Amino acid sequence: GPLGSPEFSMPHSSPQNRPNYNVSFSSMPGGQNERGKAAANLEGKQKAADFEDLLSGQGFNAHKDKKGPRTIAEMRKEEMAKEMDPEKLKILEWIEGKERNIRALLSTMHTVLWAGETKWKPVGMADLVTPEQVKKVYRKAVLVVHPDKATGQPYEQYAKMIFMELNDAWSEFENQGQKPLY
Repeated sequence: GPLGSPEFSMPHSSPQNRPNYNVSFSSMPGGQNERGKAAANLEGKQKAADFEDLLSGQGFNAHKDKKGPRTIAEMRKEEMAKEMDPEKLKILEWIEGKERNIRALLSTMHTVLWAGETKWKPVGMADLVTPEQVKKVYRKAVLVVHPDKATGQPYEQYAKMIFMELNDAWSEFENQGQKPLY
């Protein structure tokens, strides 16, 4: 100091304002702008703290979500609890069986469809030894759950469950399927 030239001259005081995060790179300010014609905004999201106390010991057993993995599946975790109908429960057992073997998921999906679909022709486990057999049927398997046939229909929740799963392992089938699978 007596001759040098320290950077921070002040001893320990420099109230900062409110530095922003960054420029408008890729983030909206708050909700979409063009909401509707009625630009008369006024209401506001209040404290919806009236929907979280339900996780207060879902059971007298012992389980608490805390430090753990972080997959995008932790979100859909609600869709599964959106309707634990005793018919959908069968699906939860089907996916946990092998959500990494698309060849079987589309060849075993018939054991978990809704009562009514009679056009599905079960795939003989022997008729999936090549990708042309899978990719060719993966197209029809998707037709079985095309939204139009699952619009507001009693099994409308089933489509979203099997529609995404079929497309979930398919992403892995490209990496896991393009390899000796037999």
